[PDB]
Amino acid sequence: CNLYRMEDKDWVSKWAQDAESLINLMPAYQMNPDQMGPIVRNTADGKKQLVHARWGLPSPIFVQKKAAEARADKLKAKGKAFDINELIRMEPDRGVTNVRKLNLPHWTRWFGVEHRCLVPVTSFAEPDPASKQEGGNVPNAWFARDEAKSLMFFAGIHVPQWKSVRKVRDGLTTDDLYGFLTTDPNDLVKPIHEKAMPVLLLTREETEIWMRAPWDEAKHLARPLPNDALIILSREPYGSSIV
Repeated sequence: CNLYRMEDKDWVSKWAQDAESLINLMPAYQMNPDQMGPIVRNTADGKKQLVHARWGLPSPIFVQKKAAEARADKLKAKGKAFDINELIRMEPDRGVTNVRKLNLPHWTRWFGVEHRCLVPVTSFAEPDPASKQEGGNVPNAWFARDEAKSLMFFAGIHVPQWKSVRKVRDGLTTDDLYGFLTTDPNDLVKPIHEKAMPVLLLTREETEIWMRAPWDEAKHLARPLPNDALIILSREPYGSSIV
């Protein structure tokens, strides 16, 4: 998914009490690509930290170079000298919100325990084009554990202090990045969104496995939730926000 919400006001105490908190946790969150969202990440020090990170992992090195080359072509044809290396270096990187191919070379370097993180979520959205009207944008279907929107966790992967050009106007920056795994949609999600659904952790034992177990073990919790795990809490229009 590329849109979700986090509305649990009291969770830190029971889910991340042993985590080093150093941020001002907002009461509610409506996350969109490249925005700052709350996450509990592991540290190379073997510790945990509750911080804010930019939603969007680094793009594959070839996906980026392809953009730099395409730019170089409209520069050469335009009659302008350029540096292929400097182009790639400055090439904007929107970020990758979801990691679907676990065997993709690009992702293999960030599967160690030090790059694991828990992404708190109370409800997430999925495009619902089967409900869009003629003169209107694609609406969404919101999914949750229950009507009370019980807290859940996305299986996250973070990359601390990554230097790149997130937004052309801001230039080169060093940001903490994060993202989470996606998988095949189950019988509840597929009818609405056939592309995929997010990997969700419902219990503590599951969160511990993800935050402590070696990849060869943790990668296995990357599977769709049972068919009755979730609920369709609502169908809201494009743009609907809780904040």
